[PDB]
Amino acid sequence: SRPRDCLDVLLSGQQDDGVYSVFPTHYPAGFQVYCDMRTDGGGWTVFQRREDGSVNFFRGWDAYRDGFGRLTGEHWLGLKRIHALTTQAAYELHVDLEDFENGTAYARYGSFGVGLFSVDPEEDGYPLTVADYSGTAGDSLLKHSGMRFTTKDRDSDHSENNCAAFYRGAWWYRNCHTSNLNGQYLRGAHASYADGVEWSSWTGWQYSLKFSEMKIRPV
Amino acid sequence: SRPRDCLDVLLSGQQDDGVYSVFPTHYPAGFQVYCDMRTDGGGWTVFQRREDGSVNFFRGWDAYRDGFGRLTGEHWLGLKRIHALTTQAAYELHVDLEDFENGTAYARYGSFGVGLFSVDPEEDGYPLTVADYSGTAGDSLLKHSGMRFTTKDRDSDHSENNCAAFYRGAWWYRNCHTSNLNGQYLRGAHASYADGVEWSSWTGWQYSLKFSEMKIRPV
Amino acid sequence: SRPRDCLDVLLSGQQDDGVYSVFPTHYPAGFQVYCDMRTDGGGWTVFQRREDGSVNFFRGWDAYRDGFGRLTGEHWLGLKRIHALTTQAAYELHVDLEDFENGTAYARYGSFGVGLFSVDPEEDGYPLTVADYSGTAGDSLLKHSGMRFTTKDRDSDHSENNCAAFYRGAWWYRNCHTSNLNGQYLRGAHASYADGVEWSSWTGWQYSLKFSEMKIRPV
Amino acid sequence: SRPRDCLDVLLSGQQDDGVYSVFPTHYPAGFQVYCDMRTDGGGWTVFQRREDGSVNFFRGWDAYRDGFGRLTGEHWLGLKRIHALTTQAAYELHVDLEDFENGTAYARYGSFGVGLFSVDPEEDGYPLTVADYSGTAGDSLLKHSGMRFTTKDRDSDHSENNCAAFYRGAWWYRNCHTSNLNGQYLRGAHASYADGVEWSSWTGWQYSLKFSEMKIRPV
Ligand SMILES: *[C@@H]1O[C@H](CO)[C@@H](O)[C@H](O[C@@H]2O[C@@H](C)[C@@H](O)[C@@H](O)[C@@H]2O)[C@H]1NC(C)=O
Ligand SMILES: *[C@@H]1O[C@H](CO)[C@@H](O)[C@H](O[C@@H]2O[C@@H](C)[C@@H](O)[C@@H](O)[C@@H]2O)[C@H]1NC(C)=O
Ligand SMILES: *[C@@H]1O[C@H](CO)[C@@H](O)[C@H](O[C@@H]2O[C@@H](C)[C@@H](O)[C@@H](O)[C@@H]2O)[C@H]1NC(C)=O
Ligand SMILES: *[C@@H]1O[C@H](CO)[C@@H](O)[C@H](O[C@@H]2O[C@@H](C)[C@@H](O)[C@@H](O)[C@@H]2O)[C@H]1NC(C)=O
Ligand SMILES: CC(=O)N[C@@H]1[C@@H](O)[C@H](O)[C@@H](CO)O[C@H]1O
Ligand SMILES: CC(=O)N[C@@H]1[C@@H](O)[C@H](O)[C@@H](CO)O[C@H]1O
Ligand SMILES: CC(=O)N[C@@H]1[C@@H](O)[C@H](O)[C@@H](CO)O[C@H]1O
Ligand SMILES: CC(=O)N[C@@H]1[C@@H](O)[C@H](O)[C@@H](CO)O[C@H]1O
Ligand SMILES: [Ca+2]
Ligand SMILES: [Ca+2]
Ligand SMILES: [Ca+2]
Ligand SMILES: [Ca+2]
Repeated sequence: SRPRDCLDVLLSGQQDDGVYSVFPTHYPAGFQVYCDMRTDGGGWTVFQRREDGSVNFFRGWDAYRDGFGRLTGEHWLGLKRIHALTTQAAYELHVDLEDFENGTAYARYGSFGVGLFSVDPEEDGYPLTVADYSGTAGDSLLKHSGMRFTTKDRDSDHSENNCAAFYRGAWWYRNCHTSNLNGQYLRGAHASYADGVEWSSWTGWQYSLKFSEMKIRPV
Repeated sequence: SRPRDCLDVLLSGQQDDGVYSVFPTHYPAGFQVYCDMRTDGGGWTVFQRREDGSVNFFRGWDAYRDGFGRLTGEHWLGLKRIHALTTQAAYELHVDLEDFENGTAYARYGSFGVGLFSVDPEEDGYPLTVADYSGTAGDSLLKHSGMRFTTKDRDSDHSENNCAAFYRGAWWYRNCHTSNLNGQYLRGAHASYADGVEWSSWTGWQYSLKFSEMKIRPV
Repeated sequence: SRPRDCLDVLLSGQQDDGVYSVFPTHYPAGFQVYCDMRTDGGGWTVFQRREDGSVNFFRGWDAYRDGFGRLTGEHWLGLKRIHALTTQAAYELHVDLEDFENGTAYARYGSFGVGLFSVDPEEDGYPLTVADYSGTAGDSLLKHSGMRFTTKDRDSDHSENNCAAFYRGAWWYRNCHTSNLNGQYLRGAHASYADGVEWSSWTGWQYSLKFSEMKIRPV
Repeated sequence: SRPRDCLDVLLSGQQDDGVYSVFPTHYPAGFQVYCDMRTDGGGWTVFQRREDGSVNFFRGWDAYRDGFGRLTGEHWLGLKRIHALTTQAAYELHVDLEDFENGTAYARYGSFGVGLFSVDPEEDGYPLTVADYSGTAGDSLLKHSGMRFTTKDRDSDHSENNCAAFYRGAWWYRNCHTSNLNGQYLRGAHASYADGVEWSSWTGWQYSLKFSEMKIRPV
């Protein structure tokens, strides 16, 4: 009756993809999420989806903290929810990607968390833990490990300017990125540099992907 | 001991209309509501009542989010509470209406929700889900399906101006309305256009109804 | 283990006056209170105490909502806590009073609540329910029944000016008062009109009492 | 499954130092802490650590209320968390100290709390309860007993100026201190007066200690 994530939902006998209530250890009010019950046996809690450019992702700090969009479409679950999920157990991250020629690729990370040891994860900038790459998309996240989350209105990156402003996104920017999945929905090849839905190791710095899904499952 | 709504209250053996504590899945602190234990077998959770013009309904965003008035009289339960109720199960909506000549009518909607898949229902504007009309008042809500909630100080409608300002209410306005049950208590026929307690399919756009009650029950 | 008030604390076998954790129905985090386990068999939850003038009571809205002072001395528990207590069951109010000549008196009210049916008790001004006087101090509260709570920075009274500013207190003021137990600690007879710790039916409008305690118990 | 502190964690069979979830009586959402399972049998909940000067401690009121830094390194758990822990039972305080010549000392206090009887511990300034010194570092805290917590942006001390501003820290300042463990990480002997990580009874007023840990355990 109180699953902590989509894997508890699956193991309780819910096999269909869709929206479910989950109740993280330190977020006992709980909230709804999209559960992927198909990928590698299922039990994945979605926290990011791009598929059509219907939702504005060029949002400030409060929106990235609290979440935006709809669970059934393009959304960002919110860093306060991603923190509550990833601190309650050891999670892996799965990233699904699709181009406009219906090509697909994925990146799996054996460890993933946000603000794991932060007393105030919001003040500390929800810093990224990520390690142990495998898959077909190539690694575009390991260089972001240890970076705080940066938005157009709150700069915690390693750049003289604001990486989020410059690359029209919100991410764990260093100086600045190898991945930008919260970037502008520019729809494939673009002249502007690295400011779309980029996964540089698969499609480079001038190709805005059609589809992205970021999702977590206990190791 | 922890009913989720007025139907749980009724099925627990409370048969009297009145104020009860309910505890929605994602609002575990709970809150008090007015329960209608008579209509079509009872178990209806009230979220809106007009009966006398004693309460100001021309209120801003925060008041429509948090609720106002009194459970025993004219009130609005608050969109944060209506969201918590309608996302925890599939609800139907019942609307009771009365004119100043003691005529009555009702509208039943087989599905009703507010912000059903919204990650942040407040930021997303508590959008309306409504379908499957039946009853005697005629349908004045189906055209509002998919619209965000608009107040005098927060415009999310499909109009060049603010529908809430123009029609002195707060509603899931398109451009602008077929219903306005949070409109001014103008007391029957009025010269001003559509800015009273209107249900256009029953009494048209220049008749402010005497009584309205909006209430929900699990399908 | 989760008493809802000081009467649950007493009936659980705690017989000593002092500070205890209580957990009201709609405030499940709970909070600490002073329990009077002596008066008329005990089980009284204190929400107001004056005894020495050590604490400033001439405070604004936020302080009267959230509480101030110390449970072991002069304090105001806070209208958000008094609301959570008095809406969860039917309470009686006991008021103990002492003058500077060690005279004592009390007022008992068979029913007492704050914001009982208010959807947003804070927006609605935590209105007073009180009835059924008995005791030795005389009735100085029944005329306040139905009034909202007024502070120096938030006027909801029936006066052309601010009763809280004028009588240097915070109360369910009409125009303006018969009681002012949150008034200035002026220490007995005073020239200034009605701006001390007044209980007019016992000591009139120019006598600031030495001691007051307001406390509640389920009927 | 719901330990209230690190002693419950230890007695449940967790013997390793590290980060654990705890759930104080009036903070049922819970939070993570560093548990010291070694000192005097173990079961100590850490709330302060200095070890390297990597974290800025010269922070304002909100940061001292909410916490900052990382549980695995330098941090301050936050006065709202320290209040929730120390009001739920009778705690003792242990302070470990180390100089830059690898000398160590400790101070044990048989009673310790923050805002113990405060209705609003934040408004009341999270006042210190401390008594019953023993150990090797000497007593540098008893003179602070009864003082409110003071930061650069919120002065509650007994000084004509702001003790936190003057001594570049945050503490239960009187006029001004015998201890300053949230002071500047100045690294040993310094010319500036008393504005480093000072424990005056061990190393005087011009020696910024290398290491400090403040931690609590039920008496
Ligand atoms: C990519 O997959 C989608 C969804 O499964 C397909 O609809 C696309 O097929 C193309 O578009 C459809 C509507 C139809 O015209 C078909 O003949 C096309 O091949 C598919 N391919 C591309 C290039 O988008
Ligand atoms: C509508 O119903 C109400 C409530 O049941 C009635 O009180 C009204 O009756 C009218 O008003 C009462 C006070 C009395 O004068 C009676 O003779 C009237 O018919 C009733 N009718 C209307 C038109 O409001
Ligand atoms: C009122 O009661 C208090 C507390 O029980 C007493 O202390 C007072 O007694 C008076 O003050 C004490 C200190 C002592 O001087 C005694 O002889 C006095 O009678 C008591 N009376 C008054 C008038 O305050
Ligand atoms: C203090 O303790 C630390 C940690 O246990 C030691 O590393 C220090 O030893 C000194 O530094 C190391 C790196 C090595 O050079 C050794 O030979 C030194 O004695 C130790 N001493 C001091 C003075 O910091
Ligand atoms: C999108 C992005 O961060 N791109 C480049 C990075 O590849 C490059 O190595 C660096 C050199 O300074 O400049 C960054 O802006
Ligand atoms: C109250 C309301 O929305 N009324 C009218 C609507 O019936 C009409 O079809 C439309 C034409 O533009 O103009 C709206 O303002
Ligand atoms: C303290 C207080 O409210 N006193 C008086 C009240 O007794 C009096 O009847 C009234 C007449 O207008 O004026 C009020 O101010
Ligand atoms: C750091 C600190 O508080 N030091 C001194 C204190 O030792 C001294 O007794 C006092 C005299 O006024 O002045 C304080 O500032
Ligand atoms: Ca920068
Ligand atoms: Ca508009
Ligand atoms: Ca007034
Ligand atoms: Ca000062």
